[PDB]
Amino acid sequence: IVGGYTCGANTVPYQVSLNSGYHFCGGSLINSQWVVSAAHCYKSGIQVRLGEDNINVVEGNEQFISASKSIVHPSYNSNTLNNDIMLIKLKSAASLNSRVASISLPTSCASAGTQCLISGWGNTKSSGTSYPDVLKCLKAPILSDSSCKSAYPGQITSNMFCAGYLEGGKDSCQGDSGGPVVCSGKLQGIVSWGSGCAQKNKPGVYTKVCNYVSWIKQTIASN
Ligand SMILES: Cc1cc(Br)c([O-])c(-c2nc3cc(C(N)=[NH2+])ccc3[nH]2)c1
Ligand SMILES: [Ca+2]
Repeated sequence: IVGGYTCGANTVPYQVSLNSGYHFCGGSLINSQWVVSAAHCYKSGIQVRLGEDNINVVEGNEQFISASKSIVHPSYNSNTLNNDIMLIKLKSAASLNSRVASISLPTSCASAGTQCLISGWGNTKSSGTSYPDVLKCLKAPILSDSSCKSAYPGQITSNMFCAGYLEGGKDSCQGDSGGPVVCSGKLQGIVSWGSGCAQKNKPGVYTKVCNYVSWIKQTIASN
């Protein structure tokens, strides 16, 4: 997260860190046994770390559970990143409480101007890699579709939305992929891509979760 602030330990209880011997992506806990992340974060050998704040120190509240299966959306296209969503079932249910809790899925899509909270342990530099030890937060508004399409002509599908600042300086970045974009207490986006990080006129692009709610519910139901 570039231009963000330290969230404060366990202030984002649904945030998860996907770990394969190092933190590589974020994710959101939607129920005690399932996490939603981005399909481009897929890999085998994933350990889900819940209740985390400092990813390099065990401080208490952490729960490490291995993933039982990861279901990448069947229509995920790695060249366009259309349908960039993935579900991970945990080997055992997490214990929920106030430090580890699920986030609700939306009932409607959000409109441009809605302010959201994006969080993650991704890069905090737009020029260079500086990964933090504690969770960073950023408040960003969803942008209108014309500003999003004028920024990435021909690369935005109806399953994506832009959120951020066209003046640059504040944005999500590598390491934040798979993480949550929460607006009014609902998970509305998943950190997906962008050109560079916090660059002028190049906002972050997020998976539009309201378009996948029936899919998420049907898939969790049949698995
Ligand atoms: C080289 C590389 C590899 C991976 Br894997 C990424 O997810 C990314 C990446 N760039 C990103 C840029 C943004 C942004 N909001 N500007 C968000 C996620 C990103 N993820 C970059
Ligand atoms: Ca820790």
